[PDB]
Amino acid sequence: GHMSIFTPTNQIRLTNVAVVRMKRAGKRFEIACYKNKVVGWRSGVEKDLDEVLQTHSVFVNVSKGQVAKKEDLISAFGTDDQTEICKQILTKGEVQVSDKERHTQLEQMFRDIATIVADKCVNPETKRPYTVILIERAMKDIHYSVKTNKSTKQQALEVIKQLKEKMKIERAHMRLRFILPVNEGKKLKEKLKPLIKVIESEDYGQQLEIVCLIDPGCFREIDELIKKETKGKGSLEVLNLKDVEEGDEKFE
Repeated sequence: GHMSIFTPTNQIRLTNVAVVRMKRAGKRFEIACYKNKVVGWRSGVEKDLDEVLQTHSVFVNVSKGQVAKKEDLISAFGTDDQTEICKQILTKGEVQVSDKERHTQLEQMFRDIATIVADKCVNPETKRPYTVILIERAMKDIHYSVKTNKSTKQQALEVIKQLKEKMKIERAHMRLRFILPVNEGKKLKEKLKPLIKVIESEDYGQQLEIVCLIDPGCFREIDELIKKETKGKGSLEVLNLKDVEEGDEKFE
C-alpha cells in the first residue's frame, strides 16, 4: 500500500490481495486473500470460501522469501488442504479488518465502527443519535482501537458493556414480532418484504409472525410506516426469548 499507484480492480489478482498472517510459536504463515471483506466469513457475510482465496501459496517468511509449496504446508502444518490452513490464519492471525480504508489504526477508521454503534444506541437529551463523535468519544475512551481485530461473534457482549461502562446509553437494537391472521397477513407481507427490513424469523402457518426491527437511531424512519402497515392492523410482540422456537428460517 501507499507505494504503487497502479492498482486495478479484479477478482483474482495479486493487486487485490489483503495482507494476513498468523504468528506461531516457532514459525510464520503469511498468505494473501481477497480484499473484499476477507474477514466476512467469520461473521457469515461472505459468498463463498473459494474465490476469496487469491493465492494458494503461503509464505513462511517474507523477509527471507521462503514460499511454501503444497509439500511445505503438508510438512509445516500437516495438512495438504490450503483452505484449512488459510482459515486458521484468517481467524487466528493478523487479518486486515479494513472495511473501507485500506490502512491500519488511522484514516479515521476508528470512527467507522463508531458510526455503526451510533445508530445502535440512543443517547440522552444533549443532541441527536447522528452525532457519531458523541459515542466515539466514549467508545475509544474505554477501549482504544475498537476496530482493530474486532471480534464480532465473540466480544459482542464485552463491546456493548465497555460502552455502557463510560456512557450509559438508553436501550439498544431489539427485536419485535407482529402477530396477525392469514387474512391480515396478506397485506403487510407484500409491503414489508419488498422493503427488505425483516429478519430470518417468520411464521407461515395460521399467523404471519414477522420480526421486523432496525437500529433505534433510525426508529423514527422505520416506525413511520410500520405504525400503519402492521401496527395499525395486528399486535406487536417483543422477541426476548432466543431459547425457544422462533419460527421458520427456511421453507425447506
